[PDB]
Order: sequence, then C-alpha cells, then structure tokens
Amino acid sequence: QVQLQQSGAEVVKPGASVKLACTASGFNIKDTYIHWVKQGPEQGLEWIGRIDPANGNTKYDSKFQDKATITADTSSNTAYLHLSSLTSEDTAVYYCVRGDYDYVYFDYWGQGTTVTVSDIQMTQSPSSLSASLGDRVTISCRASQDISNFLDWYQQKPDGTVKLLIYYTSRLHSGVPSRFSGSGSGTDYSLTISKLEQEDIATYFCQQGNTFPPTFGGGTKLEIK
Repeated sequence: QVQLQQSGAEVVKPGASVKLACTASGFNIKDTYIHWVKQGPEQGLEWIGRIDPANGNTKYDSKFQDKATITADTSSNTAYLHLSSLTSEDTAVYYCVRGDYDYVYFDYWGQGTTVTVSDIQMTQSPSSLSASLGDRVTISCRASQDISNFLDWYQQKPDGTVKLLIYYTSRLHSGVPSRFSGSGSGTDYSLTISKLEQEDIATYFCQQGNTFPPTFGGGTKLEIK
C-alpha cells in the first residue's frame, strides 16, 4: 500500500543547510506529483513547491524560491527537499505529500520531518472548539476570491498524521465515514461532522486547489470534553 517514509529529524545551526528525504513505497513517484508542505508556528501550513519526478519539472511558491530546492530520484523512489542557509524561521515540520493531479488535492502525506535550527487567502472559523460525543459541529472557511468548489479538507491527528478528508467541496476520500460532509460554493465553504466520535479529536485544515499557488487555511482545533 501507499507509503511516504520521511527521514528523521534534523538539528542544525543557523547558516547550515539540510536535505530532507522521503522514500515512497507501494507506488512509483514517477506516476504522480510530489509536494512539500511546511508547518511552522508562525505561518501554519504553507505549500513550498513540487516536482514531477517523471521529468524533474518543479514549481515553487515565490516566497520559498531562494530557500527551497526540490529534487527526486525515480530509481530509489525518493524525493528530496534541500533548505539553504537556515535560520530560526525555518524551524518547522516538513511534510512530503503526493497528489496525482498536482495540487488539486493531496491524497497521501508522510509523517513530517522536524527541523530545529538552534494569492488566495483562506480563513477558517472557528479557530478552535470543544464539543461532546455525538454532537454536530460545523467548521467554515472563506476564500479571498471565488475558487469554484476546488476546496479540500484535511484532518491532522495529535500524533502528526495528516489525511485527506474531503476534496472538491463535498467528495469523501476513500475510507472517510458518512458523518463527514462538505458544502459551499463561491468563496464560502463548510465542513460538518454530524455525530462526533472520540477519534475525531484533530486539527482540520482547508485548502484551495484552484489557483497557483495552493494555499491553506489556518486550522480549526477540535477538542472533546
């Protein structure tokens, strides 16, 4: 089955560089697009860039064009993120992710590599909430411009696991229970969990996949009390 096994954490000094790795298994990275996503305390989830491993063609968010270099090796089925002249600002978790339709959606995520150094705006509401077992909760997001239903939802568990929940506003990813549903159009979208279970404790993120570069909302942390 699909795996994205990411390299171990890096602890480095300011001004150093690092090269993170992710070894895929159960599929060939030549058959998809491999992306890298930064999760830092300061800016949340930010798409860094991607590579088409079949031809090595890369694209980047301009914010990272001097910081990040993405490469891939089809033989070893491994993708890489090189980060140059590191600073405190680069301290983050770096996710390697796949998406066979580029950034329309990110259907599988690695576990994230910690690095410790010693444009459509998406907004989500609420930023956090506490609910009870069996409750119904609705989380919303607003895009700064019309994204024509190209809106995805991700669930990040406390252990760092990130999964695709819903894509294209309302389509459930494989294995996602019926309790999750999505709605909206234009700029305004929502995710509803109809009967909350204890396993739903997570941070929920939206993403638009319509407009280069893909951008994420700030997250909604759901707790159960």
